[PDB]
Parts: sequence; C-alpha cells; structure tokens
Amino acid sequence: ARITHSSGQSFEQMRQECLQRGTLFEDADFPASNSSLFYSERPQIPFVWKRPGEIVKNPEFILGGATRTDICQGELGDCWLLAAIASLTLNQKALARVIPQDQSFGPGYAGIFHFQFWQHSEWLDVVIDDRLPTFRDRLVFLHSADHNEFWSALLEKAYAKLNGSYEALKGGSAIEAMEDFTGGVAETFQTKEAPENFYEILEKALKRGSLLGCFIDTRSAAESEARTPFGLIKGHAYSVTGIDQVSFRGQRIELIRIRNPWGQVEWNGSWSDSSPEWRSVGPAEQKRLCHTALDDGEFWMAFKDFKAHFDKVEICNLT
Amino acid sequence: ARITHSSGQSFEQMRQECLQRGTLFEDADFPASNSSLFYSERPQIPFVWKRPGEIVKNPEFILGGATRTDICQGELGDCWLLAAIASLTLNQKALARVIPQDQSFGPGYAGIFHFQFWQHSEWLDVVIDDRLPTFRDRLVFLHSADHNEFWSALLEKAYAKLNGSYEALKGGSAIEAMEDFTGGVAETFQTKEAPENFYEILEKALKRGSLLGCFIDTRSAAESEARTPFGLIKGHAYSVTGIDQVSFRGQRIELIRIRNPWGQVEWNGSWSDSSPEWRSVGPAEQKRLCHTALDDGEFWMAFKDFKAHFDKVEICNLT
Ligand SMILES: [Ca+2]
Ligand SMILES: [Ca+2]
Ligand SMILES: [Ca+2]
Ligand SMILES: [Ca+2]
Ligand SMILES: [Ca+2]
Repeated sequence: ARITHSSGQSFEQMRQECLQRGTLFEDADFPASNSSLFYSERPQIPFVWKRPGEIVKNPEFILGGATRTDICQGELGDCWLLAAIASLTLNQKALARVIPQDQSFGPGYAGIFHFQFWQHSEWLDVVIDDRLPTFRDRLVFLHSADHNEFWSALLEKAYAKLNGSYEALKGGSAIEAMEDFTGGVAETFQTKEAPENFYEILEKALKRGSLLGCFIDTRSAAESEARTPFGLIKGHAYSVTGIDQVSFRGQRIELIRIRNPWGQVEWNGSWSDSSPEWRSVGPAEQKRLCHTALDDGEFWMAFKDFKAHFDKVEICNLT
Repeated sequence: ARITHSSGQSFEQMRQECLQRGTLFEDADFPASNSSLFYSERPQIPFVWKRPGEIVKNPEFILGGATRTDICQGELGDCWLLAAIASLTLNQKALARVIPQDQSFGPGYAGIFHFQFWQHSEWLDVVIDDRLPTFRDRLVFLHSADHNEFWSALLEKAYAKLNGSYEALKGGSAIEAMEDFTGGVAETFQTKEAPENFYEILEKALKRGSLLGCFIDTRSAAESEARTPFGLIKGHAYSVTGIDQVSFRGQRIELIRIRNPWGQVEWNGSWSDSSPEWRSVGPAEQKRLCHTALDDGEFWMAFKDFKAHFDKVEICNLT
C-alpha cells in the first residue's frame, strides 16, 4: 500500500518522528487553511481548524464501532461519499482496508491519521493531520452522532485531500467513492427495468459484502435535493443497508432497508418508522428486522414501493 | 411608519387576531420555506425552521441591552448589514427607531415581531414571524453571543424579507444598510487621502451618534474575505465603535476602535488585545477604554496603522 506523502516518509516514520520530538504532525501537503476548504471563493465565516482534543475533552477515533450511525452529513454536498462510507461499514473487513488498525488518541497519538483509497489502479496510503474545520466549536462537515467520535470526520478529510479540497467533494457519484473503497467496478441497475430476480440479486450482493446505493433521478438541476411529499430526497445518494422479509396479511412481503447519509429525514409511507404496518408485526420479528422509531435516516420500504419511487441502484462488489 | 403587508393589516392587528384565536403568526409574505432562504438553490442540508421557543427553553428578545456583542455573524456574507447594526447599537435613540419598543416573549407574545427601515422617503414597517432557520438545533445565520437572545437574528430575518430572501443579503453596501437604519446622508473618506483634520471628524461623528464603518479594498472578488498577515479581512465591512487618545511612553497616540461583525478574529499588531503596548498603560486608562483580552471581534489600533491598512471609511450622519 504505496506512500504518497511529498516527504516520501511513511505514516509510521512521520508519526514516530513527532512522538520522539514531542510535537503534533502538521501536514505540509494539505494545510489547515482556506485553500483546503474552498477553491472557487473564500468562505464567508471564520473557520478555525481544530484537533479533536481541542474540540472535546476526550476524543476517540472509533467509539462503539465504526458504524453507519456515525455518518451524519455536514454542510457539504457529498451525500455520494458518505452513502459509500455507510455502505462500507456493513463489511467489517472492507472497512479495515480503508481504515488501518490501531488508530486512536491514546498512547501512540501524534496528531496523524491515515486511510487507504483505491486510485487509479492501485492502493494509496493517504496520510493526514487531525486538524478539522470548525465553526462555533463545532464540526461543519461530516460528524458522528456521538460528538466524541472522529473517524468519519477524518476519513472525509482524507478523501477531501484526495480530491484537492473539501469543495471538490460537492456533487459526485456514489460509484466514484464505492470504487475508491473497493477497487471494484460498479454496476448500475435501473429500477423499473430490472431483472425478474432483482430482489435476489440485491439480497445476495448485500450478503457477500458488496456496497449498495440507490437514488432518485433529478429531471433538471432545479430539482436537486427536493424533498418529495413521501419524505424522500431527489438527486441524493442513499445507502442500501438491508434486504429482508416479513409476513403481512399472511403473505410474505419483500422489504428493503435504505439510509439517508444526512442521518435523518425519512420515507413516510408503508413500513416507515411509525406506519400502521408495524402494529401487526410481533416483537420477535420486529427485533430481527431491528425496527425502531428514530429519525436516524434509516427506514424500511416495501421493495415494490422502492422500485417505484427510486430510479437507480448501484452495486459495487469487493475484491 | 408605513404598513407593508399584503393583508393591509397592522402589526398590532395581526397580533391581536393571533392571540384572539390562541395561535402563532405565520407570515404569508415571507414563508418559512426555501424560497425565503435561497434562489439558486437548495441547501445541501435540512434546515428546519424553528420559533425561538422550539430552539431554547426560555427565549428572550433583548438581554443585557441590545448591544454590538449581540451581533455574531452566521453562515452568510452580510458583514455590511451586521457592521451597520453594530454601529447602530451605539446610538440608542437611533436603534429604538429601527426596533419598536415593547417586544418580548412575555404576555402578548404571538410569534410576531416587526422592525422599521428607511426606504428612500418613508420608514417601512416590516413584520415577520419568528420562525428562524436552524440546523442541528442551532441558528445558522445571525445570532447573539447569548444563545437565549433573538432580537438581532430577528432583525436580520426582517431585513432579509425586505430584500426577498436570505441569499439576497450575500454581498452588499455598508452605506446602504446604515442609511436604511437612520435616514441620514452618507459620507465616504479615502483613508490615505483624507483631510489633515480627519481624526476629529471621526471623533465628532462617533460622539454625534453617527454610524461609521471601514473596510479594505478588494482587487479581485477572488480576494473577497482573504486575511492579511495582520489578521484583517479584506472586502469585509467593519464597524468603527470607539475613538480615543491615550498617552504611552511619553507621546500621545491617537487610538481608534474597530469591530469585526463575525464577533471574532482580530488585528495582530500594536495595541491588539495581547499586544505589549498595553503594559505601558495605567489601569485607570485601561478600564476607561474597556481594554480586555478576548476574541470579541473588537479591538483597538493606533490611528496611524488604521490609515495604513484600511482603505475606506464610511460615515452615515443624521446631523
Ligand atoms: Ca461509532
Ligand atoms: Ca429510522
Ligand atoms: Ca444583549
Ligand atoms: Ca486565505
Ligand atoms: Ca477583542
């Protein structure tokens, strides 16, 4: 997994230098300054770059696992990246490949973190300092639901460095991030002209750890990010996170679980969090599907309704 | 003060009608919706509109007075308007003409406020409902340093209404806002080529209750909001909030006081907060000038250096 830092130095070497000298790592290739935020204009607010220790008393890299509940979009149009990350978290092992072991703020910590991305035919080590964009003592971009947790915020920073700025992450394709996390090639399915066995294709893809996404087509640039009356977002990358079934009126009903990378704002029809359908599903069956009422961005849908409401599904296999 | 609402009704009439029915006022002319936020478009993130009661438990309109410390800019390039508001706060009679007298969340509260702006030949009375943009339970745009204080956030909303949207306020003229708050006649001075009597003109103007701003020239529009090594923001409207002489190492140095509408990020050099100049200064002259070290936005500088680094000074005189 190839060194890409301009020093030519390795993540462990640079880390070890800092520990010996007793300083924190400052990244010479992606500085904590305005050009790493935006290229098209300076920001209108006083951004202050801060290490996680300067943000909370007790920072932690991973806390309670690196999970999809840790992907909450900030003020950046990178729904496509984060949906890819949330999808990546369903495979512990595809995740360990993008996120090298034993990173923390405990012993060994020198202000330096590293992540692995697949670019162009290869696996790059991308090294960062943990100084993050803040405003009013808060992260502005990607944050975990738990404000003591920084792995998602750092991964996004590393990915922003990959693309030269945070602004370059505005608008993209889930496939781009999916490929960058896996080194696979993404297949696009088109929701209303999908094979007869489309459900089985997704079930089996999810089971072997493939990254699944889906989205609603936007007819015009005017329609981007429009909330439909059903509580869905147009032109917005969602993670497909579950494929399952329940008995309803004594029939098997094919369900699909979807996650908004915002971490909130959800479907409001059949099998949504507070819909009537659930009152006639018992507690065992319901605990198995992990159904709860929470505005966490994750909801179930009937696969039939999913196909009708969404327009595209992407599958990216691991290898 | 001219009625401006499509209903033809006054502030008092809509207010009495609302508490007659036991409801909260929704403004037909400036709805809590995207049209009121942007015009090319949407936010990349779900702003929810919340009344101050839904944001904070004990909301209040004014607290500790309506002062310039209540003007901390949010995520919007309306420094020009904010610099003007802060300037306005130093003349309490002028400020009362923009902000009607008995507004609060106490008895008679009905989700309805109003402000008054001079538009060319008449004062306009501009009514709003107090639904304000928030994201992650925090106001996004203008907010007081005290989170339970909403007058300035409200003023900015109402001023956004006057201009059609919150986006309308991105970029603007400080003289325009100063004249809208006062009805006075503007006066621009070029700092480098000003009268050999300029310091007194400013002192007289500030004492007179006039509004004063200052700013540095933008070469490019791509230079807008760039920082100097001295910690000033280019293309950025400041309020001039104090003029005062002090004695220091034998001479008398003319000092000027300036405030960033960010409420944060200040001058670096001589006479800055944590500059050594102050030590040579008695504690009796220190607490007259209100010298403290805190990231106020607000700072003193030596008049020579003010001329040296700022380009234009705008005064809005009532007399
Ligand atoms: Ca976690
Ligand atoms: Ca949910
Ligand atoms: Ca106050
Ligand atoms: Ca800069
Ligand atoms: Ca200060």
